[PDB]
Amino acid sequence: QKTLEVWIMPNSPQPAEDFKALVAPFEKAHGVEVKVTVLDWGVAWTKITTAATSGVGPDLTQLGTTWVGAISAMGVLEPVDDVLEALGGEKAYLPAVWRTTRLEGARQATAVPWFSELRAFYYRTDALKAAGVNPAEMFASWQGFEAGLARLKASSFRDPETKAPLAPLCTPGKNSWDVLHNAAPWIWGAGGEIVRQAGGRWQSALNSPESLEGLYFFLSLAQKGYVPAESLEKNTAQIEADFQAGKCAVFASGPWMIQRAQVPEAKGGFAERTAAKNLGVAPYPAGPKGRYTFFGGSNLALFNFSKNKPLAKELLKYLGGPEAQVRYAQMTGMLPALRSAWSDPSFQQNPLLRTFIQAAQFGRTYPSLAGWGGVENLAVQHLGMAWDLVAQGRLTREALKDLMDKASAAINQALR
Amino acid sequence: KTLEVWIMPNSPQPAEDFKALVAPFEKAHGVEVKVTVLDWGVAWTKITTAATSGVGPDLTQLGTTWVGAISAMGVLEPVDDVLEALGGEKAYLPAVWRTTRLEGARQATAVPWFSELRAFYYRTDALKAAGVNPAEMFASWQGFEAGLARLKASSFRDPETKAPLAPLCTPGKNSWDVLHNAAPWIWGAGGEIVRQAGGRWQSALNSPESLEGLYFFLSLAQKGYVPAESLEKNTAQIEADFQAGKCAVFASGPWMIQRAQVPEAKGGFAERTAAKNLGVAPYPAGPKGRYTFFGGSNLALFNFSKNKPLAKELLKYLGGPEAQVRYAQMTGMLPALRSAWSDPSFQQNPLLRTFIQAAQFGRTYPSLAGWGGVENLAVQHLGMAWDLVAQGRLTREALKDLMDKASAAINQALRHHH
Ligand SMILES: OC[C@H]1O[C@@H](O[C@@H]2[C@@H](O)[C@H](O)[C@@H](CO)O[C@H]2O)[C@H](O)[C@@H](O)[C@@H]1O
Ligand SMILES: OC[C@H]1O[C@@H](O[C@@H]2[C@@H](O)[C@H](O)[C@@H](CO)O[C@H]2O)[C@H](O)[C@@H](O)[C@@H]1O
Ligand SMILES: [Cl-]
Ligand SMILES: [Cl-]
Ligand SMILES: [Cl-]
Ligand SMILES: [Cl-]
Repeated sequence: QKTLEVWIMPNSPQPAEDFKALVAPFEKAHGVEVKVTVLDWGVAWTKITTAATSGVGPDLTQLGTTWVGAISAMGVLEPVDDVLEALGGEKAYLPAVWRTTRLEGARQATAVPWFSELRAFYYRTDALKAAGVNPAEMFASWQGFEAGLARLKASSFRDPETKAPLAPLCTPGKNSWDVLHNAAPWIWGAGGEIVRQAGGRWQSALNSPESLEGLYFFLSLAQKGYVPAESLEKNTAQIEADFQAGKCAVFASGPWMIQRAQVPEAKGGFAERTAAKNLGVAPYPAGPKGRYTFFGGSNLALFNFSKNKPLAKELLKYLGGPEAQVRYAQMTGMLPALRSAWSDPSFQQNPLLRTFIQAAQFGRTYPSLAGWGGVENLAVQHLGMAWDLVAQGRLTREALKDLMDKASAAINQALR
Repeated sequence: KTLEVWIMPNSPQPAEDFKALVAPFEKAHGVEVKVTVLDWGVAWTKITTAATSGVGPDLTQLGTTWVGAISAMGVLEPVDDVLEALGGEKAYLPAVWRTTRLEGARQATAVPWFSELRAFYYRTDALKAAGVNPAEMFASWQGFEAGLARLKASSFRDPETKAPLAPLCTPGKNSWDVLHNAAPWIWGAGGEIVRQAGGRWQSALNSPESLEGLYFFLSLAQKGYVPAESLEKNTAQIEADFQAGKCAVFASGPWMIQRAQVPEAKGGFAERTAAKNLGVAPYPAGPKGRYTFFGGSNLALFNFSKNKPLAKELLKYLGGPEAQVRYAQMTGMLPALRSAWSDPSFQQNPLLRTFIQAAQFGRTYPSLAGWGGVENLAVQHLGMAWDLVAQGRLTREALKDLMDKASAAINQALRHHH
């Protein structure tokens, strides 16, 4: 009785049940049972690295694209060049999705692209209308973005449900990997980066002039009262919930919210809510050095201590392939990792998703480095402490620089 | 034909386990109970939005500390009939009974479902390698400090990680437990979260005794017993770090005993060294008393439900002996119904006996109208108090200043909504 075990993060409103629906046609063809376990994003790094060093865990795990090099360099993943060749090799993926299949500079791929995800701004159509904000100008530039938040702060608009005003902007300040992913575009927009390569060695560029200019611009949005104090102690899920509840006019997120907007509360969505009926999407605004957003998603890896590798490689080919690529993106509201799958009507004929599709031009990835998991832990801890400077009214350019100096020294040790 | 219930993640497979629990009720009455799972972090947001919007489930799980707050919004159906039918006041601990209502309210608006109290998990291997007598470490603040100090100085390394253990991990950010973990130290020094200054309830977090207890707790991080990284983490992540063998001691509820029995593939940690080297001990006595957090979750019926008689049948079922025993087995929680603690499955589990025989020290928050806003503000402000230690800025006067601001904020929340 052939059995496979898969670890996933919560990609859909009913994560286990949807994934069971996705693999149902593969279970039927092979007479295999695919058992699924769901790990919260917060604990996923801990549980996946523990499986890696202990030698016990699933056949397959979901991996964030930014983690693939890091888990690969622990030497615990199976080569999957065979699976990727069978899915159509380098040509079948965006160059950026292809780079997340391997540790940077490795002979062999160690992960199969599963779904893509990039970031854009959800806004309340009713709130921006009542505030006199033209979205096309609010989302064009840093100048316009600040100008829209300031109109939204001063607006008399109140939510038809809460009978309370809306925070112009909510973003997470603690615990989530997004504390890093929400800062990345502001950093890139000012011409900076998280890391840079000098003499073949990567190092922190979080304390570079350009990185500090973008981070400072982002944090100073909270300084001016556009992000409420309470938001800076919250994690991604809580900010999502506050947008859904109609407490926030604007927030950065992935294409999945479009799907949740169509599905009732009882099935893990917010179709009942005022926000679901007053939903707009806009790209990140251009910085001084132009337009960028975070491009990520999740791949699938096979642990090299798996006992079911030929069968697990069949599951990878199936999950990586057109039918399952379309189906899971429909269930999750993600984009397919397989580029050919973007032409399916559920993505092309989806108006809010169109913004996410167009935003792929300006999408940017972290290099796929060995220490990258420790970089995200240190960046999240130290960016958390940078939001604290605003909550304490201690935000200065020199206090940010000091903070990022400490982060950079730590990130330089982690990168080796 | 159908009922909708919102639950939090009470068991390793929340939806699937709850469906197995109600299967006998679905079959007896020819109805479908649809279940939705809300994370603890978002539960207050989603439940208050359903309340003020007037659309939502028939039944929702509520934390015991939320029942007054949701009740005061006027959206919950009276359930005196269901509680009478389950035995009346006599069938429940008087502390569980106080969580069925807003403080001083005519009617019950919630049905006790399951109880939860906090004790210390410890690594038996780690305290043995450190020369720590657990009965001494967990008896008093002095012994607690002296055990953490032997744990810091111990050369013991985890068989899996081959790295030391942090003597203590406690969550510093964005979970309700930032409050529930601080409360016993506050209580132990003779302080409290709130006090009534003649009718009007108010923050007592800035009282001399509350500041003494909180300072004792915070100063454990100051001395290096809590690693700085732990102070930016939430409950889920500290749980995960204990399971992964990174912490010698952590405060939590009885559910971890159950997770220690269940393999990784089903949402537990039975394969981990921590599961095989697991000890339990109550909170230590402070100068003024021995206390721990007593909470749990009740079930409420929204008054805008269209299926009230049927949903009252589900409450009688879930509140009654059969279901009370079964769901406590599935979750590793304790039954809310007093009579269910007797069941031999509960007096046969050594670690669970330590939680059970600790209940005498369980204490509850008063069941107040604005208690939801109090938890948000206490978590935010106590978060910022952990920050003072991580940034090396914790002094008597910096804590006082900080808790003065916490108290002002909490006083606004206790009189009106956020
Ligand atoms: O840094 C880890 C990975 O983060 C993923 O983004 C998820 C986001 O999709 C999700 O909504 C929140 C909820 O907490 O977790 C974030 O971490 C990215 O897709 C990956 O590229 C990245 O590797
Ligand atoms: O503060 C609101 C409610 O919190 C519940 O405790 C849960 C705990 O049981 C769970 O393991 C963690 C996961 O983060 O969240 C805590 O908040 C209490 O049991 C309730 O009494 C309380 O009302
Ligand atoms: Cl590129
Ligand atoms: Cl970068
Ligand atoms: Cl489940
Ligand atoms: Cl109290």
